[PDB]
Amino acid sequence: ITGTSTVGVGRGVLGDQKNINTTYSTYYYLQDNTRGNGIFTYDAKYRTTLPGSLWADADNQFFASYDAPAVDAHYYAGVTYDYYKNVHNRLSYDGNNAAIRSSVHYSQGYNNAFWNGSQMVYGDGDGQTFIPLSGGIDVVAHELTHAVTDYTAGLIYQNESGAINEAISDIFGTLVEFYANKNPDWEIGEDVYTPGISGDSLRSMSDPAKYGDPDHYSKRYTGTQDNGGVHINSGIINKAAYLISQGGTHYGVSVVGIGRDKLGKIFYRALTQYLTPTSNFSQLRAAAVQSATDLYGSTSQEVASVKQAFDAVGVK
Ligand SMILES: N[C@@H](CCCC[NH3+])C(=O)O
Ligand SMILES: [Ca+2]
Ligand SMILES: [Ca+2]
Ligand SMILES: [Ca+2]
Ligand SMILES: [Ca+2]
Ligand SMILES: [Zn+2]
Repeated sequence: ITGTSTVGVGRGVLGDQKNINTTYSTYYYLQDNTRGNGIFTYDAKYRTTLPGSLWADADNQFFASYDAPAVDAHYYAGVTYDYYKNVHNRLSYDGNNAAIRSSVHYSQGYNNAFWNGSQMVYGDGDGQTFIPLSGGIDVVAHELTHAVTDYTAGLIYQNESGAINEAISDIFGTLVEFYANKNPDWEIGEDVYTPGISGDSLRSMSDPAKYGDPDHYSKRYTGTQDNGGVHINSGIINKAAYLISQGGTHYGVSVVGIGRDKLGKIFYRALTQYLTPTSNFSQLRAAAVQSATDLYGSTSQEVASVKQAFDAVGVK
């Protein structure tokens, strides 16, 4: 809508207060004009039609329980936009300031979130497996990172290319979580998964095997479930990324950590300059090595650590 840019206040899924950029035209809409072509948040109203209605509020205060998923989808889309712009000089997911659209209250009891090729979509969860999924900054950033991938490497969502696609979303989801710097970790979805169980998550990057996922290429899944294991085999790449950043010894192979900022630079460059729709794990290794070489030099610690990490997870 056309209107006056303003600032509302609300509470997110976890009960935390935050300011949100809104637009006033009769109602206060969840439309943030301060970032690119805008960030727009919609109410799917428990239906599956998308996007639904641009979120309208009478008083610019978003403290109702029903408001909470919208507040977080809107706010965390803004944080993710800021990460890509400030850290990587990327303007929105297409690099041309495309409008970011999100819908909340998708379906009833829907235990997932996704990028549908055009926008973000968040279920409310069933209250036992998940609470509303936009409460997880890593979840929001994971899904928006699929949009970045769509416009860059375009990794096909099946088998090894698909597992790279997934790992890229977990990596940048996590780096956005660290950027915002509120309870950051190397776990995925911990803020919204299983409200009745403390200390668990959907996936772990530091120890993928904790949730049944492979941490070495020898343990890769080659069945047909989950588009050939895209959320399973992502563990192999997540583990490599974790090792590059944090270091460690894994199956007896030692990796010197280079930190999360350099991890982000290396993987962003690989994603945007070297990866292609059909890239496999071996080709990801080559892309990461080339990226680290460009940024830091062939004799650098950074290049050595990329090689060690991929060696540690059995990817040559
Ligand atoms: N995003 C993961 C799991 C999230 C919710 C599981 N019910 C997947 O789609 O496989
Ligand atoms: Ca209100
Ligand atoms: Ca966290
Ligand atoms: Ca996390
Ligand atoms: Ca939990
Ligand atoms: Zn994903």
